[PDB]
Amino acid sequence: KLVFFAEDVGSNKGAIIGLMVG
Amino acid sequence: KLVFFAEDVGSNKGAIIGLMVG
Amino acid sequence: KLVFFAEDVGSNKGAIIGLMVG
Amino acid sequence: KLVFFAEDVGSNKGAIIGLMVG
Amino acid sequence: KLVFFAEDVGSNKGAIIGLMVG
Amino acid sequence: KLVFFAEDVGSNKGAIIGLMVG
Repeated sequence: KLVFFAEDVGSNKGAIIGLMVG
Repeated sequence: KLVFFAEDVGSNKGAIIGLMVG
Repeated sequence: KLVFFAEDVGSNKGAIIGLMVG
Repeated sequence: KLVFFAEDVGSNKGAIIGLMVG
Repeated sequence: KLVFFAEDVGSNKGAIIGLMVG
Repeated sequence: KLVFFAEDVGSNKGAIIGLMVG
């Protein structure tokens, strides 16, 4: 019996912003 | 018995913004 | 018995915006 | 003068694949 | 004068794959 | 004069893979 599991690889759940200006 | 599992690869669930200006 | 499973690959569930201006 | 430009947003130029077997 | 420019946001130019087997 | 520039945000130019087997 052989099992391979991979999850959440190179995923974005947060926030990525180049820049922010008020 | 062989099992292969992959989930959530290079997916975006968050927020990606180039720039934000008020 | 052989099983292959792949889900949620290069999918967008969040929000992608080039730019935002008030 | 006001200029707004955006390009290549949420676009795929490469290759996306769920799985492959030889 | 006002200039806004954004490029290559959330874009894939490489290769994304869930899994592969020889 | 005002200039806003952003590039290559949340973009993939390399290779992302969940798993691979020989």
